[PDB]
Amino acid sequence: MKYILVTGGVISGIGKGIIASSIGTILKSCGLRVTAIKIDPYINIDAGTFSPYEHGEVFVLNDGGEVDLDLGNYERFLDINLYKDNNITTGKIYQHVINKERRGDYLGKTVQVVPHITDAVQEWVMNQAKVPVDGNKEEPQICVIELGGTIGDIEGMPFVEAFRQFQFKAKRENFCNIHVSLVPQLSATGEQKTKPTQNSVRALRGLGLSPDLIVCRSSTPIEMAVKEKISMFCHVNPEQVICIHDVSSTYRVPVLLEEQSIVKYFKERLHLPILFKWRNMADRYERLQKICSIALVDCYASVFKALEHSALAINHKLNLMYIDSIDEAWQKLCKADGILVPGGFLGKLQAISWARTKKIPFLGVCLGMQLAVIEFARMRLGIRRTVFKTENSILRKLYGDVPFIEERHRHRFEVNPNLIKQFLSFVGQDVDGDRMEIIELANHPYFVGVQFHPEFSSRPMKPSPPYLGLLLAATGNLNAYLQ
Amino acid sequence: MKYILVTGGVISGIGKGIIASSIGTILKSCGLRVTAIKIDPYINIDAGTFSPYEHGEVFVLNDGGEVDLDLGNYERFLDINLYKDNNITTGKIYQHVINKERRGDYLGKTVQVVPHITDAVQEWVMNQAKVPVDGNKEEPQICVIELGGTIGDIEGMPFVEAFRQFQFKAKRENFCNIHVSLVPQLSATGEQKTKPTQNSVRALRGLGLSPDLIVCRSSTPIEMAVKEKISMFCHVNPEQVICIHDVSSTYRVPVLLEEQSIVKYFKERLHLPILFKWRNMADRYERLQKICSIALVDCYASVFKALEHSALAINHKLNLMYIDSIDEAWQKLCKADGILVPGGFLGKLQAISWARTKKIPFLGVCLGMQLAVIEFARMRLGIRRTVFKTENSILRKLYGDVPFIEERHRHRFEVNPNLIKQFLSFVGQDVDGDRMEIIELANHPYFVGVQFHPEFSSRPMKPSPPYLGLLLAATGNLNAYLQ
Amino acid sequence: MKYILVTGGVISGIGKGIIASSIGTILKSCGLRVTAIKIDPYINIDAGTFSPYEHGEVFVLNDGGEVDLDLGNYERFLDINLYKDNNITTGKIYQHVINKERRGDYLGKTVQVVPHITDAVQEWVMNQAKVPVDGNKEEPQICVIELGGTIGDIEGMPFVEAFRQFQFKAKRENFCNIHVSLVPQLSATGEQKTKPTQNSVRALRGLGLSPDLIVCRSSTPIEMAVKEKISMFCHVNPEQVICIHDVSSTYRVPVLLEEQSIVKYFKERLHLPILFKWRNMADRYERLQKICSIALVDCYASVFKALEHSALAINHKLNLMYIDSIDEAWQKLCKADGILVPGGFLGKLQAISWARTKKIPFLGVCLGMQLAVIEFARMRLGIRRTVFKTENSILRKLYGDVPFIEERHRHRFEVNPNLIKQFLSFVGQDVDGDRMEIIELANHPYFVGVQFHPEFSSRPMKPSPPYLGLLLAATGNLNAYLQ
Amino acid sequence: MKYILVTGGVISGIGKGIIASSIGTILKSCGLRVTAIKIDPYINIDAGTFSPYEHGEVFVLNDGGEVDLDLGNYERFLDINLYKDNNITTGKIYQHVINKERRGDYLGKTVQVVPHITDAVQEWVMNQAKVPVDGNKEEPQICVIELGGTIGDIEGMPFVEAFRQFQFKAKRENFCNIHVSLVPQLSATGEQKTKPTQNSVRALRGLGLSPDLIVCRSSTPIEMAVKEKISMFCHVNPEQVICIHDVSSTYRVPVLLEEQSIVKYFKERLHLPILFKWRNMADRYERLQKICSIALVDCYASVFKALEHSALAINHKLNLMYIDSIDEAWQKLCKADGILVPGGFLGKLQAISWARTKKIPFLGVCLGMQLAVIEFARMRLGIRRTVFKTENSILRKLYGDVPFIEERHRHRFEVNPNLIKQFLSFVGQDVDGDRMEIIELANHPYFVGVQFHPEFSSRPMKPSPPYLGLLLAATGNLNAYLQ
Ligand SMILES: CCOc1cncc(-c2ccc(C(=O)NC3(c4csc(NS(=O)(=O)C5CC5)n4)CC3)nc2)n1
Ligand SMILES: CCOc1cncc(-c2ccc(C(=O)NC3(c4csc(NS(=O)(=O)C5CC5)n4)CC3)nc2)n1
Ligand SMILES: NC(=O)CC[C@H](N)C(=O)O
Ligand SMILES: NC(=O)CC[C@H](N)C(=O)O
Ligand SMILES: NC(=O)CC[C@H](N)C(=O)O
Ligand SMILES: NC(=O)CC[C@H](N)C(=O)O
Ligand SMILES: [Mg+2]
Ligand SMILES: [Mg+2]
Ligand SMILES: [Mg+2]
Ligand SMILES: [Mg+2]
Repeated sequence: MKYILVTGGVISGIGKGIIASSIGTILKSCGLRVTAIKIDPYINIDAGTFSPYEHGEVFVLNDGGEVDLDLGNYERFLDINLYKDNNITTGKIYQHVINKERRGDYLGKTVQVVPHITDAVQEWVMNQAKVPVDGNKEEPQICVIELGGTIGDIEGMPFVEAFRQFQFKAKRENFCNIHVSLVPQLSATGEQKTKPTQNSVRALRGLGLSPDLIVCRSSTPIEMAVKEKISMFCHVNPEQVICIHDVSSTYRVPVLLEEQSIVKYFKERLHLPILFKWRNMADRYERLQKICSIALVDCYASVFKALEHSALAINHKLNLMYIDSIDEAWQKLCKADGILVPGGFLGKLQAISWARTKKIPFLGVCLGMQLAVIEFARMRLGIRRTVFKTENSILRKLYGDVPFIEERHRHRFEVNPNLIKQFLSFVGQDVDGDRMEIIELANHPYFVGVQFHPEFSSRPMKPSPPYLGLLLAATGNLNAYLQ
Repeated sequence: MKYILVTGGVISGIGKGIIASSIGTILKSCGLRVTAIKIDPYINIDAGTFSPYEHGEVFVLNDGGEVDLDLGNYERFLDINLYKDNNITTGKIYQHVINKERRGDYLGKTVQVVPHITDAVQEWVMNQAKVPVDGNKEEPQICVIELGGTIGDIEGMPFVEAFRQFQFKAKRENFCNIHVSLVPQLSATGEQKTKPTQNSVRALRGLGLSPDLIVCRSSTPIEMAVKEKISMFCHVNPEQVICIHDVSSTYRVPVLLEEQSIVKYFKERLHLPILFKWRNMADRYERLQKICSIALVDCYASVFKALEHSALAINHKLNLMYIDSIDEAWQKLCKADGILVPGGFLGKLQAISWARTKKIPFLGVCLGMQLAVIEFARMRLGIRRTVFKTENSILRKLYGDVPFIEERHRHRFEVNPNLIKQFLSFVGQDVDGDRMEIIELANHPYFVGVQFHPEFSSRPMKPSPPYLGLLLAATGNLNAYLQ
Repeated sequence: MKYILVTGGVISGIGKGIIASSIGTILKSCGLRVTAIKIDPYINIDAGTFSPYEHGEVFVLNDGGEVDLDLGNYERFLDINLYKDNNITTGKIYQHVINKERRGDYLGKTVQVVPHITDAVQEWVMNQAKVPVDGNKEEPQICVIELGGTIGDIEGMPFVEAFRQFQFKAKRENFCNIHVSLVPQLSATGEQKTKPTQNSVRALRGLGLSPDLIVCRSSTPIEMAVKEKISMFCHVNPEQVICIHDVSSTYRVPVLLEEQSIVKYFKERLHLPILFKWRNMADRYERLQKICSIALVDCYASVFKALEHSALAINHKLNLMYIDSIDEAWQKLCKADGILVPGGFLGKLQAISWARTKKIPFLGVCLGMQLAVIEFARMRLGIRRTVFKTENSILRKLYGDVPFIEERHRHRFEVNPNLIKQFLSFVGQDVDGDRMEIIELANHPYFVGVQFHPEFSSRPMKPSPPYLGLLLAATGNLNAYLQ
Repeated sequence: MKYILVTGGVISGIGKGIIASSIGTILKSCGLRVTAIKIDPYINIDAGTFSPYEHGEVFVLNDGGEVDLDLGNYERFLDINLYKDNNITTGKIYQHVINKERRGDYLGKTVQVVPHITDAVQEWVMNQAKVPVDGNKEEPQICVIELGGTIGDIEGMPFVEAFRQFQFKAKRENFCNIHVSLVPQLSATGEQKTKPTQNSVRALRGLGLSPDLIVCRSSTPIEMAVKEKISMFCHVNPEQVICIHDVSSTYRVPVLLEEQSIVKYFKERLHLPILFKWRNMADRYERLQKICSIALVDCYASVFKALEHSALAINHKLNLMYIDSIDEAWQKLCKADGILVPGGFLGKLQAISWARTKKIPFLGVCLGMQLAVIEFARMRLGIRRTVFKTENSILRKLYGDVPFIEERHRHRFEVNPNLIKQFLSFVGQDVDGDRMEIIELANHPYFVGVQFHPEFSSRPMKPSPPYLGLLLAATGNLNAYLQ
């Protein structure tokens, strides 16, 4: 397989996942099947224990893997459905090697980082790259590997040592390395400074990799004097120093990479047999004039992404108003064209009662369904089939008249079957008939609650129907859309 | 507690365990209760899976812990009985942190090397230092920590980062660091070279520790010009550059440290409220003239140590003749004053039949008992009580007429109770009466087989009685000793 | 002496010279005599060969030393007059050691970086610290050492190794180290990132120094979560993590350091026997409402500084309009309340003829005098005495009626004595009577040309009289000031 | 040109100069013209100020360059005559860059290590490689560059950064790097340890070079297990891990490199168009049985080398007896078959009077001529012509009847012309006729004194005639040789 490593310098928040997902959809537009793997140097096995404040939201995969949001970036850009072992962590690898040792698999030899941990990294990366992650059983051609962290962090040292070796245990034709680095710009002078990138490239080069591309992220476009310094002190040609500045949307980030000629570079380097939508969506986004104000009652990234897909599909700008549910909160809730009550693991019941009584559009997700059932009366993890109990339901029209949907669940509580006879219609259930998994309130333009998280299914080309329904309702257009 | 870290430079085989055990028995001679901990940066949990070729023999603790031989050095020097958690490994610590993560104990925070692994190291080192490892319930005063590896190995980086912090999270009065480094000597010139030590001290200093002592190990004593270079370039006073050269025995290594004044240094530095035997045993060893040639039919370190304790106790030099049992082997076996058949997990039966028929003294250990029972006819891990079935047995006289002994076992097979009635006397058994655990053959000066490993119980001050019995028999003196 | 090292991390432009000059005037306000030294790791001996585009302007000292502008920051803040050896460069030190070697002074020993270059650094820093740099012959108490560059640059490695040693070859009471580091703030999130500071502190700690203060420079004030990360990962208490954000003026930067409590820290640490103006000037600067627009026809730093001193002294804001003299340039020159033609080594004659014919206030400096003499008709380095040829001159009134002034020259051409009889009055000359060094044109509110650079004499408390005269004339107030 | 860099690891004394000179004479035997350059990271310009105790003897070049002894190794192996700029030092390069700065040659730009010092290294290495250093005006094909020091020393960092760049600013076909590293062997076990080499290769790889060959120097030949560890952890094939053990003579070191196949490696790598004497001389040296005991009254390396060339040419082993001239010294001087009084800058007169009165063979060099003239009565640097005053002189027969010789001088005193008329024959003089430069005493088998140092002219294939004459006289064979 062809491998593209993406390493970070200076600071992690520079958008490496957006770079990695961008070069993935570029190569996908060039007809190549692209896998992705994320390395997270954290010792946590899965993100199921994380707070959404730490590493952003917990993204859920079809197999029930709970991971950080950058796997959702890979899904949303590439239109792939990842498996849990496309997340590599230090915890997963050290536990593997430890469990191999206790089986005797290392044949009485001393286990140590080089070779055994570095070989575990290589074995994992070789094998999960070969796994069909598009719906085609046809084995992938490229695997993009985001090495999370910044090079120089001690946690990341096993992985760069593995990738150093993986150059030599492959071929140059089959392995390239992107370094994404910050070029800070001083407020006093406008002077863009190269010294972080120079020092970070020196560290990466000290660890036996080298930049095949340097990707400057910067506030303003980098001047030629700054690119000359980088190409000199980082020992890479001008064509190999790429600038991504602040732009309107993530839709524009692939387009900058075309304009900086990465496909010529990867064609030459990786010996490859080689957008429209990305320009169209970027150009749309810059030309949005109508506003939809949704009350949301990186902690809710896929939620926001799904709304913005939906918003762009109806040529509205989203004015997303985040509201802490313990609560100007009610002022925001007055100019709410829709209420979105997302998931979590009580004060949300304010907004649900408001939405119900004032007939303001409502989407409840997970907890929002449970609370809506409770309000009206006053782990199941990964992909499951939810069957519709009628065809007279708004979500069934939105999903295209299909008798069931398959969506990603993450919940440990459910509605009691014995109490549903006290009743708001329960419109979707599990195949067992026990759990109700979708509610719709009929005396309302759009008040639906779903047990599942349809966010994780959202992609720009196909907005999440429960989130689309909300934005259609919030602009009156639902009555048109179903007609 | 007071802590003494011992770090290695250049190469691991320089005797750091002998330095650490030496400064331990020095401080014990000064009346201080000394704990020891060994850090092994290997990812192996326990040494139970190791080949005796890799890391030397597998030493067995009373609690059933299977560890590398350097814990046996701590036991043999200090006369302490260690617990399995006095061995720290990367595997034990990473598995701890991983299992804490899966319990939720890190409260939805991202686990990473600093802090979480470094804190696990500190927590472990604080708590196992406080554990009474002498028979006194009186909590220890000093803990010697051998950091295995060489500083600069990637495996060791979590530990030095932990110890960097442990300086600051303690007091200077409570933490010192020994650096043991090679001073290589060129064959062409006799020139002793300081550059390895300078470079290794620079690495240690780059990792936020510093030498409080530099211990040069060297072939010849270091000249003053060499010590001046080290004290300049390593930024430490002349009194803090100690030389241990090649000497006769490990018995002399504490004595060099007295003569290089470490007790004055530790009194001043560690604010401490402060040998004979070590000189006596060293002086004896240099004056040994009689030879005992034992056929042994670092893989057998505690075995060799136990023989040399026994040999010194009868003022003989041991000419230990190692013989691969698949086999000049029979030439060695002809000048064998005793056969020692140690443990392992078939060709040994040559030497046992030889020993039986020619009346040459025999000690069989573990496998050697099983094979001796088999020859005459032609896991249970850690401390167990073995009871004697008579008082007319040579081992019972050797052990001082006691009705039982408590010795360290490591075996998964045993003699069949149903077949013992076919019978060589079975002299010791388990308390259950099922397993026979000691045999003696009566028509022989000394042919005993034991299931246990009495090596691990050997200390210079009290030689292992089965090994002593062998050397007494091999010199005729057994008939005198029992009389 | 007490020493304060100031090291940089991430990027050089963060204002380390302003930090170093700030802590200097703080300690001066506490009654201490403060020396300053700047280390520039460049191999250039002097700045006399530099372009003003590279390292900013060439600042000129009284002794004829041509240095970078940060020595001018030390003069302007502290009111000291530095000597050329208060600039240390790699070139000056390597040439010293080389010339010592060629004299035989190293006694046939091999010269190498440690010790000989590192000792040369220490010898220089010890001795130039002791030099009275205030007008008091009373030896200094503190020496602030700005280590230019960023720690991690190869050029700077001799100096940090010297300062590592200088800790130990002094006392902790006599040596502290400030680390100034960038905390970058992401545009997408507002998230302030600590990873550069953590990595730069790790480098500094790897080189055997440590931060006694960490000074974050940042766009916004740092949040407490960001300071907690820094105090944890950089192993320094919260009180030792100082935040300097973007503020109105350099006048406010000492005031932030008071408010972050550096005097308590230095009192405790350095065992010291311990502003108004800085607050007053900061508060004035923020309250400026009147504008003076001067046409200037970091390349002209002391010029801009001298104007802003003058502007603040008449409570006007300076709208400094820089104009490339080869040239909207004439649009700027129309709204010029004064023309300033600075020095350099032809198109400037446009602005001088304009200024002369339209009676718009003019200051010509060096080249501007020479060009003004030429227009009307159509090295001498460091402090020299210029004598006035009358008392009926505007500059003599401005300088306080004194018959001569002593100002800093830097010119290789001068007016021909034989041609002055063709004449615009020549008002000041050298003591030799040969060179005319000041001109005034009488038929004009203010058209003066001076050979010297009176910028380098400017300090906030005493604005440069030729620059003050310009701003008084540009606001009509000159007629009042002389009256 | 093709370039071969030779870097050191662990310790400098491992024989890198002998490796570099060996691969030079290998490639010379393959018909290639080989230049050599030595980098000495010392700041000393020339070795003229060195003590012979520090860096060994001061070797003198034809151009009057005074250098360390490793340039003499290049001359003695390759039969080249080096120029002073074939020695590169930090002092020579920093002074070059400094002097360029003061000429304005860097065009007002800031001088710093990268690029300017690194470019100076490259410029020097490119240009002195092209200089004909054989007597052929035909430009060289290979330049061997010994990088002195050990990689990891701060002094050497400019040079490895230069060579990192010089890979890329050349081609792989034109640049290879040898790493010479110590494999220490423990006395206790015979275990050969790879960890120094692994750590030193990691440092070299961190500095952006990599071993193309790893040359282990070792006491015993390295076992295959040790070479497997090195080829794994240093990431180089088995064929690229070469072992040079302790051997009889330097003559055998090329032969080991043939037997380890370096010519196949350099043919493949460097794309080259490709001994006897070295085997013959090695085999002779091992078979020497007759002894010649010379009293010498690395400080005298070329002297010892010249004696051993001479000794091998008459199939005697040299028993060189070094005697401190202030002085068992006279016991050595009794069994002296010849006295050698070398140069230096008084007690030597004991041995000269002894040699004269007892008719024991004498060679006086420089000071030894001056002292011999003084005893009988009781800078001029580099190549000069010395003319013979007769053909009835022993040195003229030894040098092959030639009327003059050209030999390397290094003296500041000479014999007074006015006093020679008081006279021992003065046999050779300068062309000016002023200085007497050779004496011979007639009433003696061999008592000659020379002003020059004929050591520096010695090569195995052509022994230095004054040193040959001594050893012939000391074995009676002079009377045969002249006949
Ligand atoms: C190297 C990165 O450099 C830069 C430079 N400048 C700006 C940004 C930037 C970063 C994040 C965002 C963002 O999150 N925007 C939103 C959105 C809608 S759709 C989607 N992404 S998506 O569904 O995964 C699929 C389409 C790809 N994002 C509205 C929420 N917008 C801009 N990134
Ligand atoms: C750690 C630095 O952090 C920050 C944070 N925020 C802002 C700044 C900042 C940097 C430079 C400037 C500046 O140059 N301002 C001017 C001026 C007038 S007088 C003088 N300096 S001076 O004469 O040497 C003597 C008084 C000290 N400067 C107008 C030209 N103003 C603000 N620096
Ligand atoms: N995913 C969620 O929103 C969780 C909802 C609720 N706490 C449950 O466990 O069902
Ligand atoms: N410790 C040993 O010598 C092992 C003996 C034998 N293999 C057993 O398991 O009993
Ligand atoms: N300092 C300057 O402005 C230089 C002016 C002019 N070039 C001279 O040398 O006199
Ligand atoms: N080269 C030497 O032996 C020096 C001899 C003597 N000191 C001189 O200067 O002539
Ligand atoms: Mg973070
Ligand atoms: Mg080993
Ligand atoms: Mg710069
Ligand atoms: Mg040396």
